[PDB]
Amino acid sequence: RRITTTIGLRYEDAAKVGVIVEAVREMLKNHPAIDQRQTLLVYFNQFADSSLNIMVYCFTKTTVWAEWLAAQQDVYLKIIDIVQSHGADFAFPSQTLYMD
Amino acid sequence: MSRIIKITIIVVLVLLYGEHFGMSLSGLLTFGGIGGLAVGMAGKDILSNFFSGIMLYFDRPFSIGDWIRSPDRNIEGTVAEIGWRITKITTFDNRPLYVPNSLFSSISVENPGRMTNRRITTTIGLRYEDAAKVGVIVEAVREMLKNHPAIDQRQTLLVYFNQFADSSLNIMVYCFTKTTVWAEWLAAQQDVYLKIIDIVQSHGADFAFPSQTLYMD
Repeated sequence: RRITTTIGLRYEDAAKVGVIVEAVREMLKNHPAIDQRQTLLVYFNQFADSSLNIMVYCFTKTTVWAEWLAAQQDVYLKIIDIVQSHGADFAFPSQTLYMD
Repeated sequence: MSRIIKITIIVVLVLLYGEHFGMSLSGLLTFGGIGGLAVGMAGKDILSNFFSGIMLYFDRPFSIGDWIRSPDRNIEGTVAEIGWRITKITTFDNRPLYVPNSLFSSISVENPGRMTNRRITTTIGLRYEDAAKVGVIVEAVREMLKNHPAIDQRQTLLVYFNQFADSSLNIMVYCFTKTTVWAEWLAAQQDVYLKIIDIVQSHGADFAFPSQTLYMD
């Protein structure tokens, strides 16, 4: 079963992307539920409208629905902790407003 | 199934030997013609799949292990098996997909597994107030792309300001890498993007968010 997601950081977090990517990759290489013989990619690869996007792309050992969902939830929570511990944050849709 | 074969063989034998104890040639011709017309129109797709399987056996654009694609249908994945009726392809979420062979006789097939380079394309959107810097920024970016060891200098390399967007001035970036490996290409792209961010921010410009002008009552 495949786990794919996108981490959208703020444009003001551009100085942390590198280390954050490394951290996430390291976590995915130590998680017991992740199949280490399959594709495992964590890279900054997109300039979005409001965020810098980091792709996460991995596989789980199990094929059961509930176990895969639980592993995905655990990975997502760990990703949130990693992002917030480095001083970055997730980006909302953003706009620049010019007033009369 | 045995009964079906029984009835089919009885019909075929009656049609073939229907003269020694048989009857009207017009009637037998009409009966057999109706039956054969129905059978031929009904069995067209299976026979088409097998004919395309023979064609693939003799002239095949791909091989086992090739990543293939199509702009007409969804057949993306890596070829795992080529059969006489269907082709088995492993998708990128590790699922088997069974493509009927006749599709390969009517759609365009792309073979990314035989690519020579990986392409890096992106757009740098600067603020409209940065219009006085675009020029130098473009030059800077181009210079970096001509000194990066991961970039193929014998391929297309374009960096130009080419679009008035709604909220930004757009600069196209279009180049190729030497490697065709997935992870190495992604790492090179990440390095190039970080260098682009540094170049843009060191010249006093910035990336543009979607912008609006608001008039209040």
